Amino acid sequence: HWGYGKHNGPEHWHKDFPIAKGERQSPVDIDTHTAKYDPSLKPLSVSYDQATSLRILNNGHAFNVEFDDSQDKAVLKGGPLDGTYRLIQFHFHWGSLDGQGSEHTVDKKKYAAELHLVHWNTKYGDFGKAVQQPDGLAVLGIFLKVGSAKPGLQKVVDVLDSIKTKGKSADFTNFDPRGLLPESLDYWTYPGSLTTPPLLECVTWIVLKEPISVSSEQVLKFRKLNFNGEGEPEELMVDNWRPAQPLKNRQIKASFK
Ligand SMILES: NS(=O)(=O)/N=C1\NCc2ccccc2N1
Ligand SMILES: [Zn+2]
Repeated sequence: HWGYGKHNGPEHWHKDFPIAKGERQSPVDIDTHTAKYDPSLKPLSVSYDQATSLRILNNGHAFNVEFDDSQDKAVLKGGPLDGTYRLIQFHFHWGSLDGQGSEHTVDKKKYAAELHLVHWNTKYGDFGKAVQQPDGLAVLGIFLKVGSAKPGLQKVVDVLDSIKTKGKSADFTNFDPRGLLPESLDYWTYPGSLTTPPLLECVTWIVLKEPISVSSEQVLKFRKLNFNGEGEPEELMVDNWRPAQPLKNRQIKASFK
């Protein structure tokens, strides 16, 4: 089954998921000089004050923090988006070393990690129907660099010891995702895909320009997670990122001049 190793990683995914070679795959390199400021982009609106987190799960590929999405609690609106997109989960991608780990790159620069806040378009009723639509999803991507600790991340770091292996979960109520955001909401946007199988081309990507800083100790704890299940040989959960894919017939737009 798919993963990030030499025998099941990104270069192999196309055999089971032919869309891997499609026309709007993600991630991409963001060439900052070619991206064009779009004065038509409406203001972006991140409304996370009523977010209701539920649980944290090691799914064998990353860890997901899951939210109650049965009502408009935590939503993303504005920017390139029409209507309202509900937060369903967030997760990260990260490296074995601080010099890699992000999926998107900025003028070919790799960050140490990348946070994905995944949202679905409420016009389609449920996530499963949304991922059959070209405008079904919006993912807010945030780069992580190593420097000072991010206080709003520490509650995540401290629960990781309880979900070390694939299939383990833990209660994760009362987590506030506002604590994961940088100061600025300046962003780049483009149409793309999920970056893990099934690689569905449903996503409006919104990638923030400003990274958050996390401490070396915080990212080191990500790297102590395991891809394997309990009782199986230990394989550290590191380098769970897909590299940049061809931009093809797309333009990246900037919200800022
Ligand atoms: N890295 S990503 O683009 O968020 N990929 C994702 N997100 C959420 C999801 C849900 C179900 C199946 C696959 C995926 N893949
Ligand atoms: Zn992701």
